[PDB]
Amino acid sequence: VSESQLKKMVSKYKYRDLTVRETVNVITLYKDLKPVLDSYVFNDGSSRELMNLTGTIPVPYRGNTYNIPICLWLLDTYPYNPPICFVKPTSSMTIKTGKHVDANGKIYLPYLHEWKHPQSDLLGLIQVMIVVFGDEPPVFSRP
Repeated sequence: VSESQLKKMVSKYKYRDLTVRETVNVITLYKDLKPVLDSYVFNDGSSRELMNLTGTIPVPYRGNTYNIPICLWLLDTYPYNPPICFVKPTSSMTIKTGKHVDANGKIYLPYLHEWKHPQSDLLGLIQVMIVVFGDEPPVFSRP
């Protein structure tokens, strides 16, 4: 959470200061997102220790605010490749599938599709997600 501890976590990232700068900003703006270092399993079959920003973001829907649980995986080429993003329901939630969310909870957005540094960043991504999810919540928890 301190810049210095963040900089150690991302010690094998290609663009470290760029990764850390945006990370510090996301976690200051979104106090319920936290940087964790965890193994990400690719389709190629192999694993990688990568930094994940994980926790919840606040989403207004029909006049109330919901804490929607997400995961934002940063590739070691961050910021030049978009993060890989998931909704993360708890055992007492369901994923609600749609245009922007598949049954594994993976997120699909023009913002991700059009990602280009430096015009695209995590702050702008999160805001897009808030607009999309406030219009169509990707997790359900009640009838």
